[PDB]
Order: sequence, then C-alpha cells, then structure tokens
Amino acid sequence: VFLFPPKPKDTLMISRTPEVTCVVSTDPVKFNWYVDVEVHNAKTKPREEQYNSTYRVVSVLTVLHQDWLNGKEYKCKVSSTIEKTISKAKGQPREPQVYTLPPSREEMTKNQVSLTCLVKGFYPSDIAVEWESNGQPENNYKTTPPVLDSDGSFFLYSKLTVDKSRWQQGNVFSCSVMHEALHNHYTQKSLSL
Amino acid sequence: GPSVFLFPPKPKDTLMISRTPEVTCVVVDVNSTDPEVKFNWYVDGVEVHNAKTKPREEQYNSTYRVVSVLTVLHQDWLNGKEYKCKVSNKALNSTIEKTISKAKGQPREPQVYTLPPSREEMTKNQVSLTCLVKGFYPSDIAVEWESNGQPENNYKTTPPVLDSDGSFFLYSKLTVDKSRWQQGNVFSCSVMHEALHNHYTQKSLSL
Ligand SMILES: *[C@@H]1O[C@H](CO)[C@@H](O[C@@H]2O[C@H](CO)[C@@H](O[C@@H]3O[C@H](CO[C@H]4O[C@H](CO)[C@@H](O)[C@H](O)[C@@H]4O[C@@H]4O[C@H](CO)[C@@H](O[C@@H]5O[C@H](CO)[C@H](O)[C@H](O)[C@H]5O)[C@H](O)[C@H]4NC(C)=O)[C@@H](O)[C@H](O[C@H]4O[C@H](CO)[C@@H](O)[C@H](O)[C@@H]4O)[C@@H]3O)[C@H](O)[C@H]2NC(C)=O)[C@H](O)[C@H]1NC(C)=O
Ligand SMILES: *[C@@H]1O[C@H](CO)[C@@H](O[C@@H]2O[C@H](CO)[C@@H](O[C@@H]3O[C@H](CO[C@H]4O[C@H](CO)[C@@H](O)[C@H](O)[C@@H]4O[C@@H]4O[C@H](CO)[C@@H](O[C@@H]5O[C@H](CO)[C@H](O)[C@H](O)[C@H]5O)[C@H](O)[C@H]4NC(C)=O)[C@@H](O)[C@H](O[C@H]4O[C@H](CO)[C@@H](O)[C@H](O)[C@@H]4O)[C@@H]3O)[C@H](O)[C@H]2NC(C)=O)[C@H](O)[C@H]1NC(C)=O
Ligand SMILES: *[C@@H]1O[C@H](CO[C@@H]2O[C@@H](C)[C@@H](O)[C@@H](O)[C@@H]2O)[C@@H](O[C@@H]2O[C@H](CO)[C@@H](O[C@@H]3O[C@H](CO[C@H]4O[C@H](CO)[C@@H](O)[C@H](O)[C@@H]4O)[C@@H](O)[C@H](O[C@H]4O[C@H](CO)[C@@H](O)[C@H](O)[C@@H]4O)[C@@H]3O)[C@H](O)[C@H]2NC(C)=O)[C@H](O)[C@H]1NC(C)=O
Ligand SMILES: *[C@@H]1O[C@H](CO)[C@@H](O)[C@H](O)[C@H]1NC(C)=O
Repeated sequence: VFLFPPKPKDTLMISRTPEVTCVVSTDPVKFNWYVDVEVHNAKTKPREEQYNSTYRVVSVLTVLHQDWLNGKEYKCKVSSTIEKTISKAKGQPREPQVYTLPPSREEMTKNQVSLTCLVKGFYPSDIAVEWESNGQPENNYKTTPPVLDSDGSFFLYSKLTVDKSRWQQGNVFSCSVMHEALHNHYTQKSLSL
Repeated sequence: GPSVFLFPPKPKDTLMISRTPEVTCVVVDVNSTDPEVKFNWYVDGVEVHNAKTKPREEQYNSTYRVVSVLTVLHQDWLNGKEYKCKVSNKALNSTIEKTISKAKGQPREPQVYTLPPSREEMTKNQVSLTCLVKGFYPSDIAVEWESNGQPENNYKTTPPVLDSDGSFFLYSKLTVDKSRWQQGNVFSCSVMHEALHNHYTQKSLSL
C-alpha cells in the first residue's frame, strides 16, 4: 500500500481537480477512505498485473482544494487491514521569490542557450513551474526537484532551452510559478535579451 | 530471510588518484542464532580476495549486520568493471548477491556556466550565485564553491537531472552577503567529473 499526494497545479486552481492516489496473485481488495471519518467517493481501477505476476489495484480519492490545503489528513484502508496516511506538509507557507537569469556569455557560442528560472524561499515544496513565450507554452524545459535550503525553505531551478537565434532576436520568455503562498497562486517573470 | 545492499564509491573518490574509492556490501537481517556469514567478491565475474570484512555487529532489532568493503582501482571503476558481492549463510545453504558498476553509456563533458544574481535579488541582504553544470554523462559528479582560495560552504546543489538529450544537468546555488558580492570578490565554482580534463574544471564569478 502506497499513498501519493495530488499534483501541485491541481490544488492551486479551483478549475483543476486534485486527487489522492492509493496504489497497491491468486485471490485479490476493499478500499476504505477516511479523511481525519469515512468517505465513499473514491473510484478504483481494476487489477492490472506486471512482469512478476502480482496485481496492482489503484484507487483514487477526489479531494477538496481547501481540505488538502488546510492540512486535513487522508487515510487509505486496504484490506486483516493495512493503513497509510498523507497530508500536506505542516507549516506557515512562505512566498517564493522568482528570478529569471539570462544565459552565460560563455554559453552564447553554443547554438542553443539556457534561460534559467531560479525559484527561492518557498514552503512547502509543492510547486509548479512552466515556460511561455507569446502566450504559447514552451516544450523544451526541465525543472529540478525542490532542494531543501539551509533555512528550512526550498528552492529549485528551471532551465528552458532555445535556439540562440530566438534569444538573440529579442523574443520574450516567461517563467510561470504556481505555489499556494503566491497571490492568486501564480506569478510570472519574463526574460529577454 | 536476510537482505544485501551494495554501495558505489563516491564520485570524488574515483576521480583523484590520491583518494580511495571503495565498494561497500552490507548484509542486514542476519538471524541471531548461528550468524556465521561469508562474503565472496567478483570483478567482471572473476573472484578477488582483497576485501576487508568487519566483525558482525548486533543491531537493536534482534538481527545482525555485516559489512564488507572492497577497495577499487580508480580506472577499473571508470572503465565500467562490474563488482559482485555474494553473501552466503552457513546454516541455510542459500546465498544473496548484488551487482554494482558505473552507469553504462558514452561519457559526456559537462559545460559549466556561472550566472550572477538577478537585479531584483539585489534588493536583499543575501544574493544567490548560480553555477549551471549541464550536458554531462554519467551523472556522478562533485561540485564545490571557493572564494579567494578558501572553501565557501553556504551552498546547496541539486540532484543531477536528466535532460532531453540523454545528458544530465544540475545547478548549484551559493548564498552570500550582498556586501561581499558588491565589494567585488571573485567566487569560484568547482566541478569534478570523469569527462573533464584532469577530472576537474573551475569557473569564477564576480560583480
Ligand atoms: C511486482 O512488480 C510491481 C511493478 O514493478 C511492483 O510494484 C512496485 O512496488 C514497489 C514496492 O515494493 C514500489 O516502490 C515504491 O515506489 C514509491 C514511489 O512510487 C512512485 O514512483 C515510482 C518510481 O520510483 C513509480 O513507479 C510509482 O508508480 C510512483 O509514481 C507516482 O505514482 C503516483 C500514483 O498514481 C502518481 O501520482 C498521481 O498522479 C495522478 C496523475 O497521474 C494524479 O495527479 C494524482 O493526484 C497523483 O497522486 C505519480 O504521477 C507517479 N509519479 C511518477 C514519477 O512515477 C517509493 O516512494 C516507495 O518508497 C517507500 O519506501 C522507501 C524505502 O526506502 C522510502 O524511501 C519511501 O519514503 C516510501 O516509504 C517504494 O520505493 C513501486 O513503485 C511499484 N511500482 C509501480 C507502482 O509501478 C510490485 O511490488 C511487485 N510485487 C510485489 C509483491 O511487491
Ligand atoms: C534491523 O536493523 C537493521 C539495521 O539498520 C535494518 O537495516 C536497514 O535495512 C534497510 C532496508 O532493510 C536498509 O535500507 C536501504 O538503505 C539504502 C541506503 O542506505 C544508506 O543510507 C542510509 C541513510 O538513509 C543508511 O541508514 C544506510 O546505512 C546506508 O548508508 C550508506 O552506507 C554505505 C555503506 O557503508 C555508504 O557507502 C560508503 O560510504 C563510505 C563513507 O561512509 C565511502 O564513501 C564508500 O566509498 C561507500 O561505499 C553510504 O555513504 C551510506 N549512505 C548514506 C546516505 O549515508 C537504500 O538505498 C535502499 O533502497 C533499496 O530499496 C529502495 C526501495 O525501497 C530501492 O529504490 C533501492 O534501489 C534499494 O533497492 C534501502 O532502503 C538500510 O540500509 C539498513 N540499515 C543499515 C544501517 O544497514 C534492518 O532493516 C532491520 N530489520 C528489521 C526486520 O527490522
Ligand atoms: C532464527 O533461526 C532459528 C533456527 O532456525 C532453525 O534452524 C535453521 C538452520 C533453519 O533450518 C530453520 O528453518 C530452522 O527453523 C529459528 O528457530 C526455530 O524457529 C521455528 C519457528 O520459528 C521453530 O519451529 C517450531 O518449533 C516448535 C517447537 O517444537 C518443539 O516442541 C514440540 C512440543 O510442543 C516437540 O514435540 C517438537 O518435536 C519440538 O521439539 C513447534 O511446536 C512448531 O510447530 C508449530 O507449527 C506447526 C505447523 O508449522 C504445527 O503443526 C504445530 O502444531 C505447532 O503449532 C514449529 O515447528 C524451531 O523449533 C526453532 N528452532 C530453533 C533451534 O531455534 C528462529 O525462528 C529464527 N528467528 C528468526 C527471527 O527468523
Ligand atoms: C549449496 O547449493 C549449491 C547450489 O545448489 C551447491 O553447489 C553447493 O554444493 C551447496 N552446498 C553444499 C555444502 O553442498
């Protein structure tokens, strides 16, 4: 039995649907879901198997945004019985600082440049970062996991890669960050030559 | 029954002829009745006999733990030789074995770029000096920070991250007082990786 938390972007906008996932040979399992009180609205995927001939029943509970965000605990009961609990990390959320950073002058000799988004000082570590230009999203980026900082908050970097030609010619790129301590759960910093 | 775990040398260890890379094999959950165990060590499938095995040590959960350390030739490791630890118990005839080696694939040289703090970050007492290391393979790597010779130990570094082209990148953030930066001090980022010349390069940074 293993209990996973919902995706960051899904809890931070009322339009998404956040979601707790409980993931688990000859005689398979009843799921019970209490929320710090039994709940009945979880859906359950049928048993799919693997190379090792074990079943893998996944169950999915749909959680309320403020429930998950206000710290409510989520209990998965997979039957005797075995348990597992999760909730949001405890503690005063902290607002992230978002800085864009142009490519190194030593990188300008490559045919592709790195645009950097440093996100600093947020808590808890749940966060989504994205990249845009001209309103359309940018595919070619990669974001590092949150890394605990000497001060108990978190940072990460996100690296967007573009042809040098798009950067040289003045195109504007934006780093979009979603975190609960941000006003409207969202901020963006733009970058350009 | 019992479990075996096998741990690689540290990146820094294999990259400097002066250090001592070691592979460590650990047996846990050895039943405390008749707890006589054996280690056998294989490099590329051929047995070797230079490992150094500690006495078994009783743990606080009614089980015994035994640890066996094999010293490794630097170039053996970076050449991808395979290290097998076989662990046998004399009472039950069965055995457990694990295999470790450097990640397979063609090594790729890291690029290192220093990025100064952002202008908006200058309104704070703490500024972040960034070191982007990218395009390297495998992901074993050591990064460090210096200023004016001495070590600068207020930094964090990210796990290697797999990039679109099969290489890895990481960032390393050194945090310093805005005054030290503005007074013009050079700070240096140090990178050790097997695909660097002398397994070592160093980029500097300043106002
Ligand atoms: C037979 O073989 C099968 C298949 O190999 C075995 O199943 C495996 O069992 C392992 C346990 O023995 C288990 O290992 C644990 O893994 C977790 C981490 O799991 C995540 O990451 C794995 C990669 O490391 C993935 O394989 C997992 O599937 C899982 O991925 C995440 O899964 C989430 C659940 O859905 C999903 O989140 C949801 O996403 C949706 C949208 O998709 C919604 O938004 C929803 O709201 C979300 O909740 C994520 O997207 C998904 N992400 C990724 C990147 O995959 C690991 O933490 C755990 O560690 C425990 O123990 C260690 C001890 O050191 C400790 O460090 C931890 O703290 C923790 O206590 C285990 O290592 C395998 O993951 C699992 N394989 C699966 C499930 O595919 C069977 O076990 C075998 N037979 C038997 C008898 O066991
Ligand atoms: C009874 O009590 C015993 C005693 O504790 C229990 O033993 C534990 O069992 C655990 C599982 O059964 C096992 O967990 C695995 O852990 C590894 C990582 O462990 C390392 O890091 C831990 C801290 O998080 C330590 O507790 C561990 O001791 C271990 O430390 C590493 O030790 C290495 C060898 O000494 C060392 O390498 C050397 O280091 C020197 C310098 O010290 C040199 O550099 C040299 O060159 C190196 O060779 C490492 O540095 C050191 N690491 C650190 C961070 O300090 C984990 O990876 C592993 O994960 C498995 O499972 C997951 C999924 O679950 C999977 O994804 C993995 O791929 C892998 O399959 C295990 O989780 C513990 O290690 C172990 N504890 C000890 C102390 O041995 C029993 O379990 C108990 N039994 C009962 C029944 O209760
Ligand atoms: C650590 O290892 C210990 C030693 O392990 C043994 O030796 C190794 C080399 C392996 O072969 C291993 O497989 C061996 O077990 C281990 O200790 C052993 O533990 C098991 C159970 O854990 C014990 O087995 C049980 O023995 C009892 C006692 O039997 C005596 O009493 C009856 C009278 O009541 C006599 O008539 C007998 O002839 C014996 O002299 C049994 O009663 C019991 O049977 C029960 O279960 C069966 C079904 O399985 C039912 O039909 C019965 O009605 C009973 O309800 C078990 O067979 C074993 O005796 C014990 N031996 C020693 C020397 O320690 C220890 O468990 C290991 N520890 C860990 C944490 O793994
Ligand atoms: C233990 O099993 C192996 C493989 O079956 C066998 O070669 C070995 O001889 C056995 N041990 C003894 C003492 O015979």
